[PDB]
Amino acid sequence: ELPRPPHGELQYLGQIQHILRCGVRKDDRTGTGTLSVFGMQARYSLRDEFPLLTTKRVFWKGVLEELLWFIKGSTNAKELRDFLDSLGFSTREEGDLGPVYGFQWRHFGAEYRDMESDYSGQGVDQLQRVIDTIKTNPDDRRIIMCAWNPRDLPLMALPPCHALCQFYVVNSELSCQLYQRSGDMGLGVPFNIASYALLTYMIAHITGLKPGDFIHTLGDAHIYLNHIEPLKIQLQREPRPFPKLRILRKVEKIDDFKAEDFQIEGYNPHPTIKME
Amino acid sequence: ELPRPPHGELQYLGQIQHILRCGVRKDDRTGTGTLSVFGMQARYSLRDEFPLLTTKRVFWKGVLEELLWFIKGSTNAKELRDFLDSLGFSTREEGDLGPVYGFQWRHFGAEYRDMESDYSGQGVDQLQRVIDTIKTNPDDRRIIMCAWNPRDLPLMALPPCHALCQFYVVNSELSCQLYQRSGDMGLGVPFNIASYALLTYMIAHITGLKPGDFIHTLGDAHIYLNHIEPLKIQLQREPRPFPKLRILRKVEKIDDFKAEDFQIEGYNPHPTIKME
Repeated sequence: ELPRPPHGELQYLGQIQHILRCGVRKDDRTGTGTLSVFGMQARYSLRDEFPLLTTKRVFWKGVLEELLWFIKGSTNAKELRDFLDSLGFSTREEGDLGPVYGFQWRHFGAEYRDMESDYSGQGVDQLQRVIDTIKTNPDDRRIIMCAWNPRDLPLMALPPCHALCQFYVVNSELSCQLYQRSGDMGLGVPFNIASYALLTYMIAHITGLKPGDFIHTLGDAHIYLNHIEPLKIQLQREPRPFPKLRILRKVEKIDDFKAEDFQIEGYNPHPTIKME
Repeated sequence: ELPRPPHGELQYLGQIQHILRCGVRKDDRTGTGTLSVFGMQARYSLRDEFPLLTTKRVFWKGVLEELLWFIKGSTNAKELRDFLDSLGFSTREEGDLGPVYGFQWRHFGAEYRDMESDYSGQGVDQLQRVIDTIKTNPDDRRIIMCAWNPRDLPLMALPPCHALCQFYVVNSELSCQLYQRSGDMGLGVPFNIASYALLTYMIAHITGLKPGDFIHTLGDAHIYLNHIEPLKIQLQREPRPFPKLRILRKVEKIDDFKAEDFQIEGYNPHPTIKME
């Protein structure tokens, strides 16, 4: 879902508990019920640990592979659902998603042609722009990259982003705040926490900084009715110490990171939970 | 600065105290020193009270008059500082600010001509769009309006916003979350709290909802070195009960609110503090 001292995981569990006791019933787009709270934040340190949640096994290899696909700016689904309605027959066969996802991170606003076209120098590269500013002005308060839900792009002019990520630099540490307009607490939030924390380590590595904190803010923080019973069970589990993330080579540019450059260590989560 | 149970004010004072003890030295744009913390949030109820801070007298009449000017979409400064460098001689005489401030709330992206031109139907009206969506789909998670620092608009393509405001509706209550990329804790934050809370009441009134909560999130939350001594003094003051805000007529449209439609009641703040 990345476009579409007390243990830090206690924040997450406390937020689950708060939505369960205090959330109000509210329908999503499809008319499916949620318990919802408006406005929440949590901070997770990245210093010498990596916030892969331990109360359930998080799909780390999937976090990593989806982020690397976003970074590459891909619109080929094969390299890796109402917006599909706006695609032609021929093109959604072959896996062409149109100008969506990492296309906005790397080529925001470029005239789209096809998923095998050459978009070098076309549109705003938000990602490289973030990295260049970290290097030219670390005090900058504008070090911001947004992601859109693909469904929204042709829906209106100036469509609101889904997520905005702000970076912040001080004492040679890089920190990241991700504000998401809505957050599926059971499924999306853990995956997103790992995803933006991983991006934070990648760019700290290339800019020669140290990871600092990851802050997650959310608008409509919600639990799907279906997820209530498994989440109640996850709450009674005790967090284990966060693992470490180790980058195994010196890497010079963002586009040069490969999935096997990363190693997670000392990850001992509780068993997987399947959320509908 | 709107484009450019325990008392809720305790949040604010606690945030001041945290920056004082835990903030790190960081320079702003001009090379002026701050104490800074990355990532902060506070919630203020709007139910039957209005969060005009009481530990110092807040300039309420100024909050009100600036918001009404933004709402009108004005670029005439007379109707009410590095970006001034990009203005011609003739035009910054007569008070023409160019396509800046409420121009983005009411005519985002319209080709600018002059501050007395007629922009009806030109560009995206973010404000009316927020109100129309509250009325057509209250569950919408996309009820978002952004504001830009005028300095940033011609600085780059796709310039990051300064503030994003998200609205949220449930049980016929309207709530608002304002995320600002940087927040001047001494001067801007109190004024902004009152400003977005006032906007929240105005739109709740026109959409027939009730005000709910106002949530303030900030990126780089900072105290100017100069403000440290007066803020230390403000901290030792005890908050008085928040006042009420009373709207004195039934008003049908956003553009129809006049400054004398509002009355603040039972406001008994501590004395004014002048922050440099």
